[PDB]
Amino acid sequence: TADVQQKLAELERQSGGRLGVALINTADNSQILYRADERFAMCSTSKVMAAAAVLKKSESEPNLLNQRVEIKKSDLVNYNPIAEKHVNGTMSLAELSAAALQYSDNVAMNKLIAHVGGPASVTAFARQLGDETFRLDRTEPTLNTAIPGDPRDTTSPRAMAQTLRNLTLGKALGDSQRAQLVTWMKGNTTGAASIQAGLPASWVVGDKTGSGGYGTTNDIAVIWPKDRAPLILVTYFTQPQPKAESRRDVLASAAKIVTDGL
Ligand SMILES: [Cl-]
Repeated sequence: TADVQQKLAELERQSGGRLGVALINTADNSQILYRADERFAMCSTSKVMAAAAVLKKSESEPNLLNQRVEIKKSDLVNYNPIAEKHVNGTMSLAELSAAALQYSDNVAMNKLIAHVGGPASVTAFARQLGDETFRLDRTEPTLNTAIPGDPRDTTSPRAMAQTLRNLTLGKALGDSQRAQLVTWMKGNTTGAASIQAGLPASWVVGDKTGSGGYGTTNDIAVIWPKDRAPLILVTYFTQPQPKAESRRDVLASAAKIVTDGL
């Protein structure tokens, strides 16, 4: 509706930043879009693509998720909540995937990136899926700079919604792999203040947040409303000031606006 568009515009104005929304409603194959073709820095929302690349690789290397990866002091970056516990030991690729997806661990992301061949390989995987918008240019932590006008490490809300739909509800991944992705995302610990905060308590959510420079605050989610077909929602947000603070509440408000009435 022009109603929903007006509400999103007013939220954006009040926030002072730039808001991007894409909702796919699988009940009726409809969408709600707001700046959905503009680019936004993905920040840690890109961890979904990296984990999915490893899951895809595992379809042809069935013991891949059990492969051990050394964690060293030299691997530590800016945010290592899980990896810091494993320094001087190994983690499996499954553990790294879970740590990336559920704790936003940046070492874990770097190991997933490295495993599959680097940012250009993650990007090539996206292309193979039919996502011609996504670009992963850098590793952690530099992929979070989120400078306005910089296309590095960006995607659009429309592209990311379509890709997340494919990964979680479609056929990008084999059934075992898809189920594993969904279970990981449903176990996320970082998203309660973001999309989830704008949805009824009873709804089931798998999500991946991101945050970075310029107050960039993101979330991408698969949502199972009570007795309804699932939704896919991307809410990307970024601000004019380099040191702007996080605005998870804007994501919650956008989620509430676009799901009101469902
Ligand atoms: Cl509620």
